[PDB]
Amino acid sequence: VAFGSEDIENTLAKMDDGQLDGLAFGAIQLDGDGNILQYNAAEGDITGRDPKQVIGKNFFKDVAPCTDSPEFYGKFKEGVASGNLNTMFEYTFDYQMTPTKVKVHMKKALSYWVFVKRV
Ligand SMILES: *C(=O)/C=C/c1ccc(O)cc1
Repeated sequence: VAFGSEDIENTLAKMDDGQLDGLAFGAIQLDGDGNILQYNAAEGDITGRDPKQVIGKNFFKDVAPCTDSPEFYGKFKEGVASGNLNTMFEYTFDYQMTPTKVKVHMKKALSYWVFVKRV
């Protein structure tokens, strides 16, 4: 599955942990409050977070404070509310990691996905 695929949520709906860990891009699944449900190996490779220990933490409050902004969190919340989350933008991740430019794709699951790749 490619980053930004039109039907990416269909493909990932079928996937187990190892399968998610085999993706070419970082993949995070959040509930509507931003708590982390899933977090793959590729994401940990970008961020330095241990995927096994971030599960259950709040993405916006505790893991990724730099994403607590209108440009990221605000877009998440709008898409949770509208029921149509499917949005793509550039961002920089810089909390407890080397500042790293990424592309982000947020999309509602068949739970909400946050997909990340380096740029
Ligand atoms: C800004 O603080 C971003 C941090 C971050 C982004 C994504 C991750 O998976 C974890 C940390």
